[PDB]
Amino acid sequence: TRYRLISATPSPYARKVRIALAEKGLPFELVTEVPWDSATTVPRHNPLEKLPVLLLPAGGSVYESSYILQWLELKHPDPPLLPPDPDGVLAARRYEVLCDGICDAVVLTFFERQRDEAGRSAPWLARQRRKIEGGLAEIARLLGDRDWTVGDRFTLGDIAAGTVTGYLSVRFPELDWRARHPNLARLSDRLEARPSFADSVPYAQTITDRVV
Amino acid sequence: TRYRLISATPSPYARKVRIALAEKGLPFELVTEVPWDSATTVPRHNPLEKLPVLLLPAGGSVYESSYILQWLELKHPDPPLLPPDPDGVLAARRYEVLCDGICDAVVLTFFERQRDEAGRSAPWLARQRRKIEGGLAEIARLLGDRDWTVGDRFTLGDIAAGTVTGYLSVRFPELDWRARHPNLARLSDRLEARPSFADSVPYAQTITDRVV
Ligand SMILES: N[C@@H](CCC(=O)N[C@@H](CS(=O)(=O)O)C(=O)NCC(=O)O)C(=O)O
Ligand SMILES: N[C@@H](CCC(=O)N[C@@H](CS(=O)(=O)O)C(=O)NCC(=O)O)C(=O)O
Repeated sequence: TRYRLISATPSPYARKVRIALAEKGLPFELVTEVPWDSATTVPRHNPLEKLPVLLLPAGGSVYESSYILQWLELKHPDPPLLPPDPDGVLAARRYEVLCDGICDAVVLTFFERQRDEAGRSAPWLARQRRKIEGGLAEIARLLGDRDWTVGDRFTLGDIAAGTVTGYLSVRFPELDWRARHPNLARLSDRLEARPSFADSVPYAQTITDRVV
Repeated sequence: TRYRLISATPSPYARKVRIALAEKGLPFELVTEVPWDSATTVPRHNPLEKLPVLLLPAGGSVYESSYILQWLELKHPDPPLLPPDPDGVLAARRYEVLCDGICDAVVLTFFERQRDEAGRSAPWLARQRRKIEGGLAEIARLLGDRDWTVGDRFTLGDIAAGTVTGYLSVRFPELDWRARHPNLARLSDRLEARPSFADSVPYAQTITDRVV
């Protein structure tokens, strides 16, 4: 069994999936696209026209990163990325909710800042910034002084925490997350040494087409 | 056991939760707010500053509608809103992914249309519209000629399909979904007669504060 994954170089949503595939020992081909350019092939698979898209070997696709991760956990349960118990499942998923919500607000911010300056909405930017900073502070609070986000070993919660912090350094660089949250700095440094992370570090892509 | 739910009258995300609580026979108090006004209390509970927020009786909260639904399924498994088998779980969740993605694009459209006309982005509007119409067409395709979205009985898939269609009639009224997708029209008519739906129909709220 092998997969193909439509991905973009900065994409945190795709990074979660890339990390999960590697952690589960599932081979895959990375199919890099700019999903904001008219050349993207995402609409052929995802009615929502977003990546990541997991392309299945016998045909069809799975989209929406959190859903792809649930799909992978059911199809390939070993090694697990979630704890076996419901409380642990829910704890890991809460980190993922926060990661995703922060990332959504970062993307909305990025595209607001692509508008002509005169047309940028200060209240919309401020609204999204409260989500970014407040969501991040909550991830840091939940981690506290512990070695792992959930329990005693690597889980989805660590995928989420490491992904969002790595993404902020690319697409919300003004926020000194390492200084405000040294616990996240230390966790990030541990996680970024894992091969799954080291093979998926974000960088900024080039967007050519007009989006806004 | 009883809950309080911070909700807004049009909110499809909150509607899914309101339907689920009622279908599971879980009493709750509806706490209606406009989450776009400065009076909202959502930030006291959700770092992402969104509703729905499920307020727990002994303290704390759960946010993000899909996560709230997963939480409810674990805490209150009977009666179930998901099939017992993994294929059925994944099928129901795919409808929820589509519902949520359509709703996200509707909200972005609504707020773009609140901008001064000269500042509205035609390409951004067009991008979101492809998600709305294409996502809806996929829900209709998946339902096909069957009585229920998933298997032989009411599930989360029906919550998703009925919620998104009811919401489009309020916040994307130009789209004649009943005419293009008579299967969804018929399903909607069945679902809207259920007490859980009939007690949660969306209507437009008043937004006073500037959002964009
Ligand atoms: N909720 C989705 C979000 C995915 C998403 O927004 N992807 C972006 C790319 S990236 O920001 O991750 O770089 C996309 O394809 N956007 C295209 C669009 O929204 O039209 C998920 O979790 O997969
Ligand atoms: N993904 C969230 C979306 C929730 C959401 O966007 N809620 C809106 C209200 S509504 O559109 O449902 O009416 C909100 O609180 N928005 C406030 C904000 O984004 O600042 C979920 O599924 O709960």
